[PDB]
Amino acid sequence: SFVEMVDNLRGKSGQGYYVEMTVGSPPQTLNILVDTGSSNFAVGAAPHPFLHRYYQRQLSSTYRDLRKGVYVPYTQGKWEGELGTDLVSIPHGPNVTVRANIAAITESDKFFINGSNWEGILGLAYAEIARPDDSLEPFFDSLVKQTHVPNLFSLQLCGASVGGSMIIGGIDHSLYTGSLWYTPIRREWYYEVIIVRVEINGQDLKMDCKEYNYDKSIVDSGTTNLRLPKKVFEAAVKSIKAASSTEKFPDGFWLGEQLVCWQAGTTPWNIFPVISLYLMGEVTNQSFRITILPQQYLRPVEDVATSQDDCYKFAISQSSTGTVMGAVIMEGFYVVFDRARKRIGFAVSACHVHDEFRTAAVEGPFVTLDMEDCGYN
Ligand SMILES: CC(C)c1cccc(CNC[C@@H](O)[C@@H]2C[C@H](C)CCCCCCCCC(=O)N(C)[C@@H](C)C(=O)N2)c1
Repeated sequence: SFVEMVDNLRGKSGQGYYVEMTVGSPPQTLNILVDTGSSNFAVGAAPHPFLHRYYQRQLSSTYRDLRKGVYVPYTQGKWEGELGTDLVSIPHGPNVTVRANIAAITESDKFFINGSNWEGILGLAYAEIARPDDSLEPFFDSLVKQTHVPNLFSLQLCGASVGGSMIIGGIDHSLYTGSLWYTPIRREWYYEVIIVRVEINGQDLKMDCKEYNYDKSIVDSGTTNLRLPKKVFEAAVKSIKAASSTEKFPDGFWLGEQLVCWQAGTTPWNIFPVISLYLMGEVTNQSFRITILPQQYLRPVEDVATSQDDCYKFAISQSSTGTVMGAVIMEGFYVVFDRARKRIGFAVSACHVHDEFRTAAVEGPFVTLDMEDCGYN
């Protein structure tokens, strides 16, 4: 009965995707950000300027203090709080309740977003990257251990304000078209994968494939942009600039600072290239590719002034901690986090991104020799 979970996600562009949950007894309702790039389940538990509400431990008869502190420093943003446990349920999810670890956030810095509508975060990655250490069992692990929910979930993140689905315990076939293509989870900490080739408008970037995964490549719904290692970022930007060199953009645009606008409905999509990321496949010397359209990496932003022009931000940025296939990359694709079989699947989503003469795609099989050499050690 996955139909009950279809459309259970909501969000605002650049502010993540959240799902409704309840914690404690009696049930306290909170919207929680869905993040495959971390492994801690945490909720605001003290007043904060941007919080419409928060978790009140004193009002929960099932709350249990773990008498231990915790803090989590993300690439951007961080919080600290107190560990404990409580009963948790997902209204638009499995019909079960489970006792899970919960970090009550007491202090935070550039974490919560003004008027986002979510008050917590659900880290869906593995125990290896949980704070304070891997002995703090992540929410999904508790769920699978305490119930009969199968060990996998899928995410259908949709663009344009935004919505989507998190299917807990399986794959819902009505949410995608064509075939699902799988890439191995390299190691169970982040959802780490290996990129074996990159092309822009069909042109090979021709880099040592190790550069694509320096120092790792991950699938992260908690990160907005496609983030690339310095060397790859430079090559990609250089290529994208050349392709769109018939227009002029502030240098701040390419740094993800300044935004660019065009007369409503005149965005020159054709001048921006498609980006193909090839991922390691399931059989020997076999890979497959996912093609990204500019409608994905040119994130639409609300016109700070007069909403008369379509404005966008460059959603590709430089990284010093490996490639990050963030939300703009996942949008338009149905992504299966098959923990049980240590693989991540991709297929064209039912809510795929449109373009007049081009289309996002997941295509295979491709032959690719020596893919093992693409992983960084
Ligand atoms: C938690 C540990 C394991 C960790 C340390 C370092 C990197 C990572 C990789 N995943 C990062 C991810 O978990 C982390 C999650 C966010 C703070 C959650 C709150 C904001 C969500 C909506 C705005 C997103 C803007 C954005 O792209 N951010 C805010 C990137 C930059 C980022 O950081 N995201 C994990």
